[PDB]
Amino acid sequence: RAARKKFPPPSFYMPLLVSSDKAPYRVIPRNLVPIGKGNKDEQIGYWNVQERWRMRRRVDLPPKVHFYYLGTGPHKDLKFRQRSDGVVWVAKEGAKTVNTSLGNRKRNQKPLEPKFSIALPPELSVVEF
Amino acid sequence: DRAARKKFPPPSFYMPLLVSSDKAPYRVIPRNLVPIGKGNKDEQIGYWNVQERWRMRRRVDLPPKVHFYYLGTGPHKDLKFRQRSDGVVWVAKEGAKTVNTSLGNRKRNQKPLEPKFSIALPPELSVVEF
Repeated sequence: RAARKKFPPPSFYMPLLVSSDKAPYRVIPRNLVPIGKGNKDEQIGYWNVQERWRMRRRVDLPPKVHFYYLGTGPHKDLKFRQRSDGVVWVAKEGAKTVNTSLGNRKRNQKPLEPKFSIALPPELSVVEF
Repeated sequence: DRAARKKFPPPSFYMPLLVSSDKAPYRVIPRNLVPIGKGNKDEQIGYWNVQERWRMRRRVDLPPKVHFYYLGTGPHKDLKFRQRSDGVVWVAKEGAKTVNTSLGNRKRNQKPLEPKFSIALPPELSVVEF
C-alpha cells in the first residue's frame, strides 16, 4: 500500500517500434525479455501497446511497445497471460509465473536501451535516445 | 464470448478530457464524473485512464489526457472498482452497482462522442473537441 502517483508507471526500458502491418502480438517473440535486471525466475513480463497518431494539416503512426516485468507497470494486476488487448506476454526459460520484485522505474531515472538474447524480428526496432 | 484478440487496447466511447494546471488527475476529477447516455442506472460507474503526453520541439511535457471506460471494460477491464492502479481514477454516480457492466468497448471505426455531465467540470478539466 504505497502512496498513489499521478501517472501510470514508467518502463525501465526504451520502447520498441512496430513497423507495420502485423499485430504486435504476432511479431514479438515468446521470449523477448530485456536483459539485465532480476534473477532467473524474474525474466518474465509483458509489452504494452501504445497506439500513436498525429495531425499534420490524422496520420496513424507505427505503434510503440513498452516492457514491464510481471506484477509491475500499468497492468501490475494481470496474471501471466491474462488476456488484455494490447498486452503481449513474454518469458524466458527458467522464469516463474509469479509477480517479480522489481517494481517500476523512477520517473527521473533515464530508461535503458533494451538488449536481447535473440535477434529482433524485422518489424521491431529500438526507439533510441 | 471469450472474443478473438485485437492488436490495440480498446478505444473509449468518449472523447478525452484534458487536465490543465498542476494538480494530479486523481485530485481534480470529481467522484461522480461519469459521462451520460449509455447503460442502465446500475452501470453509471467506471474509470478515467491517464495518458501522459510529451513531445520534442528542438522535450515539452503536455497536459495529460484522460479517457473514460465503464467498469469491466477498457484497458483495465480486469480491475475491480477502486482497485489501486496509478493513473486510474475511479468514478461512480448514485445508484451504480460495483459490478462489471454490459457495455463493452467502442468499435474502432465508430466516432467517439463528446462526453456530457450532470455536474460542472472543474476549472482544470476541458473536453478535447473533434
